[PDB]
Amino acid sequence: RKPKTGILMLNMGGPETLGDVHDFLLRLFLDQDLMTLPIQNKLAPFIAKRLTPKIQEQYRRIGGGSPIKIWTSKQGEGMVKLLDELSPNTAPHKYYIGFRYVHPLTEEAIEEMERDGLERAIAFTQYPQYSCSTTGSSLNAIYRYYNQVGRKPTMKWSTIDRWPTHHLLIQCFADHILKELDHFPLEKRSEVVILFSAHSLPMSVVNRGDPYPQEVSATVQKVMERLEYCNPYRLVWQSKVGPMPWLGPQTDESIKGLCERGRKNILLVPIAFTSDCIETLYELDIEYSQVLAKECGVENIRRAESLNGNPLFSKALADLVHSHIQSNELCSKQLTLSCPLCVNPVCRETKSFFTSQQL
Amino acid sequence: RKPKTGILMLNMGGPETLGDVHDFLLRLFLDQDLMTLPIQNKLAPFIAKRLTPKIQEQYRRIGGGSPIKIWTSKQGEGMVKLLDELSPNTAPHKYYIGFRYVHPLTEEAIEEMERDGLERAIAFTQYPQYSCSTTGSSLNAIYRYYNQVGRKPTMKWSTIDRWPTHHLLIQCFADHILKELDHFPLEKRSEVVILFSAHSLPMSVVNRGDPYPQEVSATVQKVMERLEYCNPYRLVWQSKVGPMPWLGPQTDESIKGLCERGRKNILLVPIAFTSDCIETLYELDIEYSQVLAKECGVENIRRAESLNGNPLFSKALADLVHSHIQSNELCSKQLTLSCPLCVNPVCRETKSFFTSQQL
Ligand SMILES: C[C@H](CCC(=O)O)[C@H]1CC[C@H]2[C@@H]3[C@H](O)C[C@@H]4C[C@H](O)CC[C@]4(C)[C@H]3C[C@H](O)[C@]12C
Ligand SMILES: C[C@H](CCC(=O)O)[C@H]1CC[C@H]2[C@@H]3[C@H](O)C[C@@H]4C[C@H](O)CC[C@]4(C)[C@H]3C[C@H](O)[C@]12C
Ligand SMILES: C[C@H](CCC(=O)O)[C@H]1CC[C@H]2[C@@H]3[C@H](O)C[C@@H]4C[C@H](O)CC[C@]4(C)[C@H]3C[C@H](O)[C@]12C
Ligand SMILES: C[C@H](CCC(=O)O)[C@H]1CC[C@H]2[C@@H]3[C@H](O)C[C@@H]4C[C@H](O)CC[C@]4(C)[C@H]3C[C@H](O)[C@]12C
Ligand SMILES: C[C@H](CCC(=O)O)[C@H]1CC[C@H]2[C@@H]3[C@H](O)C[C@@H]4C[C@H](O)CC[C@]4(C)[C@H]3C[C@H](O)[C@]12C
Ligand SMILES: C[C@H](CCC(=O)O)[C@H]1CC[C@H]2[C@@H]3[C@H](O)C[C@@H]4C[C@H](O)CC[C@]4(C)[C@H]3C[C@H](O)[C@]12C
Ligand code: FES
Ligand code: FES
Repeated sequence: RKPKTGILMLNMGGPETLGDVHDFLLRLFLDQDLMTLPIQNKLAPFIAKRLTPKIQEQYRRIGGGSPIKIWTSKQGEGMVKLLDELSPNTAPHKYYIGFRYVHPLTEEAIEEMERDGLERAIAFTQYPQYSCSTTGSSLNAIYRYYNQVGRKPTMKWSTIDRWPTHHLLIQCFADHILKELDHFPLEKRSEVVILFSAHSLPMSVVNRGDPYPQEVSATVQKVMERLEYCNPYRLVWQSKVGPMPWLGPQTDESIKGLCERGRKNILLVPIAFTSDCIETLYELDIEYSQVLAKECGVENIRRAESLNGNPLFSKALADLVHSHIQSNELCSKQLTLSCPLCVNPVCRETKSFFTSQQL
Repeated sequence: RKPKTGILMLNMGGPETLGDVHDFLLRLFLDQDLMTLPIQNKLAPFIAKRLTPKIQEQYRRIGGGSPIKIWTSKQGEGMVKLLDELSPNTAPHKYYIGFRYVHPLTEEAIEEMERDGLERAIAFTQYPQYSCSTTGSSLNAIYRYYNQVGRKPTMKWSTIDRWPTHHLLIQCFADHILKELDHFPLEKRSEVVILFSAHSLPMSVVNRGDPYPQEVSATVQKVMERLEYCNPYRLVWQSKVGPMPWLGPQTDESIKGLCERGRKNILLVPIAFTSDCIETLYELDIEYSQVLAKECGVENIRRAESLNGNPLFSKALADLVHSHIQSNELCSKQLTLSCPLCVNPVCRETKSFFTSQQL
């Protein structure tokens, strides 16, 4: 009955209520792995306070908070139930949520796992495609926790640091895309253009060698092959903020561009998220699909449902862990190679932390 | 006996001798599809002249000329030999080379195809990954040829505008990668880091929605899957020129970056080319693998052999054409969707030229 194998589900997380917004932003602006700011300890809390109002408003517009925890929990539960049957030898299994900027924090999760006296610990990022700013930071967090708690782990660690083309993940996306195409007016099904939308990155991060763009592109190709290229598409990027150069084309500008050129039936696909979040419920659904779409005279714009509670996604999670345990993988081969132009000394240390694990 | 089906092999081409360098550049700077310059008719010849000496020197350093035509010819021959046996209904088959900036020019080829009284004409781009500046411009040249010659085609046209993941193309790359790995000292085989190198694009082109990046990424993923992720990798871009922002990371900077970070065994892979060219024999082999490599302290840097005369590549070409004929494809579904921010009015017209083709 005592938990044996723990599955740490890593994700950035999102504020559950409006009151959680400020601290969310604060923890984020204090993360060196994500950004280096002048007098950061002073500006971090300041920027957080000045952005809180506007960000609280965005969450109010979607109902008052982020559903990430809810969806993550349901996905974890399904995953566990399947693992206890798939791998009796490693059962019982228990999932732990390790959010990067909100409770339960990555550090609180690890602390709970250590107290539960697990034998095996698996860092399972929830970002199918790897980015040093997301999965990397989350993995860095695990290494720093021990390096700071002044004591070696009491569990055997390993990590599933990426999984951009897992067949069940691809199937989930393909299934959701198809059912959504069925929602368009019959007369426009074939005319529908698919815009796969992933989170954009500043060009400064892309240019240092971030793995993200290339992996996201792989997921896209995999999904389209499964769809037998029934509709034309383009991979675009959303969430750019600030005046600096980011990887484009931008999702909003692409939507507007398509309309001005006669392609008024668009299908958006949140290809790099596993559940609804502010990026889908507000940015894509309200900001672009309601406001922008109107001004551009779109005829039909829809978004494929987020993976959320699809039972197939949980199976995907279970299959990944199961196959990870069976192969004795400590981490992907990809993690053993840091960005050619990486300037963060912790990246190499985090890699070694995992590649060096006993077992 | 007389040719029935003609396969137009499209490629930019390269100057065969140092003397061909000037006109090569001249034709290129005069292509509106590739770039728009102020007083272009006056500047094109001027720029061509000022770059000629440096570019001629580059070709001198690799032996005095570009091997693109020789390799294209051999590949076309193998393709035809196979098609005459694979698709008897469409035989005899004949291949025609349509270089965009050197003889035989795309226009000269079409002219010859007409004169041969072919029944079927297939525009077969030799760029597996689609870019509006390469395949797009080449397809644009075909539409413009008829629109300016004031006459409708006398052959039924169609196009294989892309093939980033054809399984035989993938095996060819995977095969050349493996045998190149066998050339590294055994002790360092597993330490080898793979740098897939593709031609970079200016961000202005990337941001308007160019299909290139995403498709190149697909080829990389497929190849790595076939290699079962034996070595870690990163997709980088070469050939940036000028001071404007281009899509990185840059191949030269990545090589240098890897070295100063302790990864001194590098394998370069020209993932977006089908034969050797100045980009491989000079840029990668001399500029990077000899000069840059020396100054950086590399232990071992090699480059997977270009597809060139590999019989499997010819097979790939033949099967692509075969399947294309069997399915009645006029063009890919992707060609029916122009870039969201396309500003070239001819792109839409070229697309219609193919989608509206009789039969
Ligand atoms: C200089 C630094 C960016 C450094 C870099 O990576 O080049 C930027 C990032 C966020 C900026 C701050 C945020 O925009 C918040 C404030 C905005 C005000 O207009 C100036 C002060 C202000 C406090 C800015 C100071 C400075 O320009 C910051 C700190
Ligand atoms: C740009 C960066 C990712 C960089 C990278 O991948 O290298 C992402 C990670 C988390 C993001 C931030 C978080 O989502 C929190 C804020 C969300 C707001 O909608 C925009 C500002 C906001 C402050 C975001 C700015 C930017 O998009 C961040 C900082
Ligand atoms: C827009 C916001 C400041 C808002 C404000 O002044 O109220 C600032 C604060 C910190 C900034 C980020 C950090 O400077 C880190 C990154 C710096 C890059 O040059 C752009 C992306 C980058 C991710 C920035 C995006 C954006 O401009 C941020 C998120
Ligand atoms: C202005 C234009 C780029 C416009 C654009 O992309 O927005 C650039 C493209 C190529 C440039 C030219 C080429 O670099 C060749 C010449 C270089 C000299 O240093 C200036 C004149 C010169 C003749 C340049 C004039 C101008 O800056 C040009 C014509
Ligand atoms: C940048 C452009 C592709 C743009 C795009 O994909 O949109 C490519 C296509 C052909 C290229 C040019 C041709 O290769 C001819 C020249 C080759 C030299 O090594 C650099 C200058 C040179 C003049 C190249 C400049 C640039 O890289 C070009 C113009
Ligand atoms: C470098 C070369 C001029 C060389 C010279 O004057 O000696 C110039 C001439 C035309 C330029 C190109 C054209 O301006 C078209 C493109 C403009 C984009 O802003 C950069 C890429 C882009 C493809 C340019 C690359 C490069 O700067 C070129 C090729
Ligand atoms: S920034 Fe990518 S490994 Fe360090
Ligand atoms: S520039 Fe891409 S279709 Fe016109």
